[PDB]
Amino acid sequence: DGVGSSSGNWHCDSQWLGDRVITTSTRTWALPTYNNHLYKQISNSTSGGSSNDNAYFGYSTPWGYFDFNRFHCHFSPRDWQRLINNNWGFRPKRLNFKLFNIQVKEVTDNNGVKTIANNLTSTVQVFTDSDYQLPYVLGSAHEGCLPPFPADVFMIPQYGYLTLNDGSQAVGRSSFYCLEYFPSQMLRTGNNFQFSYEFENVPFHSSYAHSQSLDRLMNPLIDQYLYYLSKTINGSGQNQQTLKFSVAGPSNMAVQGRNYIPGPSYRQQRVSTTVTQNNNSEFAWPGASSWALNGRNSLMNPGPAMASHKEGEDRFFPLSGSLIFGKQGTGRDNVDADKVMITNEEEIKTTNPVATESYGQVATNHQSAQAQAQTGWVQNQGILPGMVWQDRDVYLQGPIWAKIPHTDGNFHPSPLMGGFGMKHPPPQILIKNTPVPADPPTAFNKDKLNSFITQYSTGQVSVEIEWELQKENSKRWNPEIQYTSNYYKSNNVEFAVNTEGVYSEPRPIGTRYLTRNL
Amino acid sequence: AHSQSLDRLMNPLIDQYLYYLSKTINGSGQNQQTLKFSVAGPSNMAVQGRNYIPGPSYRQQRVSTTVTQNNNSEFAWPGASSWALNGRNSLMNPGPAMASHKEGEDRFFPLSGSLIFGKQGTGRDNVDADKVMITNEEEIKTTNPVATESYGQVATNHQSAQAQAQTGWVQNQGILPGMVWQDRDVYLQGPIWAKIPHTDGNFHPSP
Amino acid sequence: AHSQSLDRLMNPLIDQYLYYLSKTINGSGQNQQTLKFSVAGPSNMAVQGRNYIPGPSYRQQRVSTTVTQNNNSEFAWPGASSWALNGRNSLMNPGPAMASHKE
Amino acid sequence: DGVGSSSGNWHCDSQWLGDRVITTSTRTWALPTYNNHLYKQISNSTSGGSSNDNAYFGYSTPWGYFDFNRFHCHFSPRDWQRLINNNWGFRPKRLNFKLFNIQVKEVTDNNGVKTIANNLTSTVQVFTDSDYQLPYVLGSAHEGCLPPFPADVFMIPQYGYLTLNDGSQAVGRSSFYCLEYFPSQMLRTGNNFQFSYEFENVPFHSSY
Amino acid sequence: DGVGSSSGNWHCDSQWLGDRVITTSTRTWALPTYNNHLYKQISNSTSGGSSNDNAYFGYSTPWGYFDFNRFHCHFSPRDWQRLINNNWGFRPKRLNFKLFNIQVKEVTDNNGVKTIANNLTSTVQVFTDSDYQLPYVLGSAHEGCLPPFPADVFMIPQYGYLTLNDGSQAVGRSSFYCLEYFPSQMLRTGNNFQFSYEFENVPFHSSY
Repeated sequence: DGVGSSSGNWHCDSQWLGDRVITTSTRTWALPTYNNHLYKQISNSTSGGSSNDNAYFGYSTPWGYFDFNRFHCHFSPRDWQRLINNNWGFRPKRLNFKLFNIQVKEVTDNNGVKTIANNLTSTVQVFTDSDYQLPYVLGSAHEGCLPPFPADVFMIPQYGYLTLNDGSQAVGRSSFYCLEYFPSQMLRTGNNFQFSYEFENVPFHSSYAHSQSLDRLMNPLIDQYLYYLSKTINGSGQNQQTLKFSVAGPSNMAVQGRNYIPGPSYRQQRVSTTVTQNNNSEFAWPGASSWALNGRNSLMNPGPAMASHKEGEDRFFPLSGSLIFGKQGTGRDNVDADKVMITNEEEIKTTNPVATESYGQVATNHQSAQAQAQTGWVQNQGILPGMVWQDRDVYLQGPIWAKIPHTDGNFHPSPLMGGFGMKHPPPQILIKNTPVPADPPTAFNKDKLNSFITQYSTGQVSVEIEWELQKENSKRWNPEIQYTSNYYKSNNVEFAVNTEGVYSEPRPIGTRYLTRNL
Repeated sequence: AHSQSLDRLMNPLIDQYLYYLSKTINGSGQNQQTLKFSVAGPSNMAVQGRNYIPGPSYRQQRVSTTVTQNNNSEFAWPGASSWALNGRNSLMNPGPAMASHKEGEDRFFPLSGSLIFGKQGTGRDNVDADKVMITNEEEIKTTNPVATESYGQVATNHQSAQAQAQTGWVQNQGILPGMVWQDRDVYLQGPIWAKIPHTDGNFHPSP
Repeated sequence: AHSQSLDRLMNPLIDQYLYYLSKTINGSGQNQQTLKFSVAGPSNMAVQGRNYIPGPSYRQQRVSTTVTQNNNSEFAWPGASSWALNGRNSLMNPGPAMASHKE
Repeated sequence: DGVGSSSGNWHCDSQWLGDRVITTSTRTWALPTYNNHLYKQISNSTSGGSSNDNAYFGYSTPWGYFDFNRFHCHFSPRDWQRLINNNWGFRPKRLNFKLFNIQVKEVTDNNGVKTIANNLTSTVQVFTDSDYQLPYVLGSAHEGCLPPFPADVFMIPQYGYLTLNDGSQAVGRSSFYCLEYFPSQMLRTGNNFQFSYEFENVPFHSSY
Repeated sequence: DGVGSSSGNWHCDSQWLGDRVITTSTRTWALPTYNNHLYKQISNSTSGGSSNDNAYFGYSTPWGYFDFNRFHCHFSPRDWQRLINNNWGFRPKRLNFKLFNIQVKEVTDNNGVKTIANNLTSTVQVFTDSDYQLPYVLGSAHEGCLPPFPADVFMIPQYGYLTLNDGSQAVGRSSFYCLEYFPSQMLRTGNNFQFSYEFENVPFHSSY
């Protein structure tokens, strides 16, 4: 309530209860003044003329949103280990966002060297997007989330949305949202801000790799009465055409009545990490699989949850069907293969089909006396009755939520990049420094002022997401697979800082390590 | 068994206002290309606005109980329809509920898309056709598609002034919005229940 | 009518950590086959991780109101898209909700 | 109540009810010191000799008035669309003027480059003209109203009235109002000011 | 509770009772920012290659621990004389740690000569290690304890632990503790921190 006190206590503990884990977090933000307090618009021609596919018309507001979407914002790697090695699933229940210890510094470059003088009276304003009236930018896997290692300082991102476009031009129904319009709360040097949100009833996330291949769901000792056609040419004669049935049994496990069939598929190109086997010709974009909307092709990235590779072929991976995180200290453009982290989806090869394999043959013509039966592969297969499948994994570096588009008809709105799909995700938290004009002229001027005091702000942030957590009771006898840290000498402990002090996450941690039978 | 074929859900006395494209070449001239619409009605019941469409499909080979018509070459396994999981092909047996045969063709049946029970005192391996019981699914030919017939054509290219419109058949068709279908029959010799696999996402888990 | 194209649901200022395969032939050599990833970002909006994908489809013939561009040959019934039930073809009319034309 | 707190929350929402629309607004002002704190008089000869028609005798007080007369101060264009497309008429009923988060900076040009150092103790004073004793300058379509787009900063106008004149000279009944005379309220770095006004029973404006 | 007040009174008396001696103490600390707020690791090769015996792998956290382990922190030599000349033994029962009058200065070397300008809004954070989850570095006879003569100013030490090692390399079970993880309490210019601890039933120390 005053400039000589703190508005909150740094809180960063991670409690554990019988079936709920509360994971508080806190980082030190530093928000500059974006776009010099102007609502510029951005188009592809403005940012350099590009192809029709990479066309976008949108505005770049001066506000910055607080991003705490990625998992590693909340879960320290040990806590993530405790959550993946011991639980069949988890889901978030509520959060408690706090923002305190606001400092508003003023940077003056009037002298030769800038001096960061404090500014007690200046105000920085925040507001939740409680009704989701603005476009949603979280959940689209945008960098700038809360940094993983608490002892570092992160810069607040910048909030710029996109609307309808026609090339570089805007259709007249391209609504332009103004952020000053929303009722914002102004915060001084000693104020603080807090809102409590309750998560929607999102279903439990799967955290178990199935230990029973779907096409092996049956016991191998008793043969079902469902016969099956076995022979059609009972020999080699010119006119030998009979119909010999036979009982389907464990001797021939493949062809036999199965209640359920594997999930949907969308064929993806086969690209191998061993650079020798890949085709010499360039096939990054031209060979990939894309869906066309409004006449502009856009890459799948990553499509419905599928299996990265069949058993025993680790070197492969779908071209654009797997999340590919970047290692610490990795460049932006044209980074070699070894400096980028590829996530394989071999945990759900049991149920879902193989991402780089045709779903299966379907007979086209008629097995007539004059035309041989013909089978054409199914490259893509929409969902069918009786079809079961498992959604994509979430990784410690992966996202949590994503706002389901507010459309009439959607099917299984689990976001494709992995996570939880909610109609009302946790709202955005937009923050901007209230502009303070420097020295207006002593004569009137019917014009908006264009000389502001160069300033920024800094403080803390706190997020307390409480996760529901479903314990496991399985009668697996042999030791179930669990995630562990290799006990081999190395120059650096994994998930810990090196000599320079940069926090490096060496590998992505999927949350499918336990087992649960079909 | 539904007593009203899905593509005949409409009364045959009143024609709906939904027009439909009827003629494109209004004659035989080299450069005669017009667009003549016409009202869809009971005179032409086929092409007319329909709210709902028949259920999913997975094309199955056409094998006939009359042993003469079947192809001489062996096609039991190589010609059948299978789904690949973990790199090992496995026969469908019997796939989503479909219609064993169109009206009037009882001798046919999908190769591996119908429960085939065994009669009393039937051997295990290489049993002739007459000693094994085949279940036909002609009870749901109204709603579900025909198991041994392509779901339907879909236009691929553009009906341009230089390229003729082309239609390629749909061998397999995942479910679409507005699609209705009927599940498989249960028989006195058939099963009752089946444990739904404990996976995150399944659709209509009727075994 | 939705004012946000589904393939443009993301903000154009921050690039997601989801990489994507970018180059396979890193030049023009006979035996040059590498795997160069790159970060997906607003510079290349198309190929990038998207949670949701557009709805179902059933390809329909392209017929133009300008009578000149349409094919000379008759294609009203023979070229249309129909679903077969009980062995009798019947026209779609109008099929699942789709977009009549691109922008 | 202190220099380490805010005197108000930025409020700019525009609610809608069954038959009343409440249109709050907010902008960031920046008021300099006019006329070096002197009550100069202005005449046409002072501002360059002109014709008889363009003759005026008046004083240019150092005070600045808050102008929120133009419509676009309150109604965002979408809100104006909702009000013209759906209503036969409208009339204002009451307002609630607030003024908060006062900062009083001090600009010193003693150095070569001016440095805007903060000034905690300085006071800026406001007062409503509740009895309309001063000449009325709003409502004559003068620029300087609240700017339309909220995210910009506007400069407070300057208050200078006009009285009776004869050419460039003043008839002896040309009353000279002094603004120090009115009971003003002084505001420090952490104070705030607020007055609630009720509109007269003005008839409905035609919107058809 | 404000920047214009003190958060505690300098207390340094040493009372004496029938059979309990209470020895309060107080010194003026001065804590810099260590390792530029980074969690570097340190190995013998990093600090110059040495023999196998002098091998160590550990991290040098930016936190500083308060050390009051040595006796002369508490007992003035006269008090120590009164305690050794008259008592067969002693043992500690409880302590009451206080930390007040926090000042957070900002050193700027932008000019040629550094100027130590005060910084009212900055925060310095403390927390007790109540559950002993971190490695224990006190009690190993490390310098930097509270200085003996009260009228001097001591610099807070730096907290860096050691874990398992193999030469200069770390076995995979070499847990790396991060100090941001513990629930810390943030203190402004006018706040203060205090925790009361009770000593275990340690047996009487021989003094004979």
